[PDB]
Amino acid sequence: IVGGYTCGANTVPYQVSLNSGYHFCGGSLINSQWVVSAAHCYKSGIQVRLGEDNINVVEGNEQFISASKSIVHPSYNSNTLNNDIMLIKLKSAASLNSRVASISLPTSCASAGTQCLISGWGNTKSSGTSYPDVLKCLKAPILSDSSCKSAYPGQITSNMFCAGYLEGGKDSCQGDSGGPVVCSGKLQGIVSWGSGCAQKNKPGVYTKVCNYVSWIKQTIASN
Ligand SMILES: NC(=[NH2+])c1cc2c(I)cccc2s1
Ligand SMILES: [Ca+2]
Repeated sequence: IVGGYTCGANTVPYQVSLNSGYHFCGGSLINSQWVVSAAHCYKSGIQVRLGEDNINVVEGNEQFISASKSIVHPSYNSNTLNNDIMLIKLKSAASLNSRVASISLPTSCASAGTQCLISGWGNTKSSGTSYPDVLKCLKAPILSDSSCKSAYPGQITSNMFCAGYLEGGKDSCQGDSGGPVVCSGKLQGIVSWGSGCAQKNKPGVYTKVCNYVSWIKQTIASN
């Protein structure tokens, strides 16, 4: 996250870190046994870490659970990143408490202008590499599809939306992939892609979760 701030330990209780020997993507806990993240974060051998704040230090509120299975969306296209969402089932059901909570799925899509909260342990420099050990947060509004489409002509589908600042400066970045974009208490997006980080006229692009709620609900009830 570039131009964001330290969240504070366990203030984003639904945030997850996917680890395959190191942190590689973020994710969201939607219920005791399931996590949603980005399909481009797909890896075999994932361990989900809940109640994290500093990922290099065991502070006492963590739960490390291995995934029993991963389901990438049936129509995910790794070339355009269209339908960049994946569900991960845990081997054991997590113990929810004040530091580990699930986020709710949306009932409808959000409007351009709605302010959202984006969080993750990704890179914090636009030009450079600086990886934080504590969670970073960023408040950013959803942008209109027109400004999203003009920034990225022929690359935006109806399953993607942009959020951020066209002037640059604040944005999600690599290492944040799979993480949550929560607006009004609902998980509305997943960190998917962008052209560099915090660049001017290059906002972040997020998976539009409101379009996958039936697929998520149907898939988790059958697995
Ligand atoms: N501009 C952005 N918000 C992003 C940039 C990236 C990059 I570069 C890699 C992976 C994910 C993301 S999100
Ligand atoms: Ca830790």
